[PDB]
Amino acid sequence: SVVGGLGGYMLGSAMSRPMIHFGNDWEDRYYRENMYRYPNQVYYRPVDQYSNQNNFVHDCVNITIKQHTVTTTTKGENFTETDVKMMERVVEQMCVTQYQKESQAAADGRRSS
Repeated sequence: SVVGGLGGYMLGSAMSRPMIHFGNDWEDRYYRENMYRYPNQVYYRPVDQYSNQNNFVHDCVNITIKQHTVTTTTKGENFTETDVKMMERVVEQMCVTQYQKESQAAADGRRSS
């Protein structure tokens, strides 16, 4: 068992829903129709072995957007580029906070910070 079949990733716990405003008329309703479908939790690898938060977020969004995209079509969840491009944001806003929770016992000290 490795968080669902990953290269040594882990899973925190259920996050908040962000407030994403694409400025649109369809995207706002799109977002409001899948706000609870979207992955309330995000996968990550340990910030200890990162450089910046950037790469961490790159792959913490991306690995969520592979895992939650494949392992959810069991319920018929069929996230196209349209849902994926929302997840890129949704999971980013969550993942920023995620690093602020995992860095705590990892890179909270050891970022000279």
